[PDB]
Amino acid sequence: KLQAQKSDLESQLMDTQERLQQEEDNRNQMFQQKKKLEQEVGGLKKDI
Amino acid sequence: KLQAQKSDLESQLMDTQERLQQEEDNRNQMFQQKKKLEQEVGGLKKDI
Repeated sequence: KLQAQKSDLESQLMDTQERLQQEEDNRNQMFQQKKKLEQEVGGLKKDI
Repeated sequence: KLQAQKSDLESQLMDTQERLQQEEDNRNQMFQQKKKLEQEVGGLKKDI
């Protein structure tokens, strides 16, 4: 049973590390969408 | 050798858990960074 409490781990660890590989897009989808922003509003404040 | 190897897996039960909460809460200020600036995107482009 001590290995039974071991074996049910790495099941959800594959879920959470994929979930950890899930959030890196929302990490990265912001970073492009801010580099599309502060580069254009810095261009836009230059236009004003 | 079980419990020394086991405790490293429960560290990843905590590390992959909290680093998931590291991102989406960092996403919250990231999503706050967008819509409160995108309102200022329209108003300055309204001025042009």
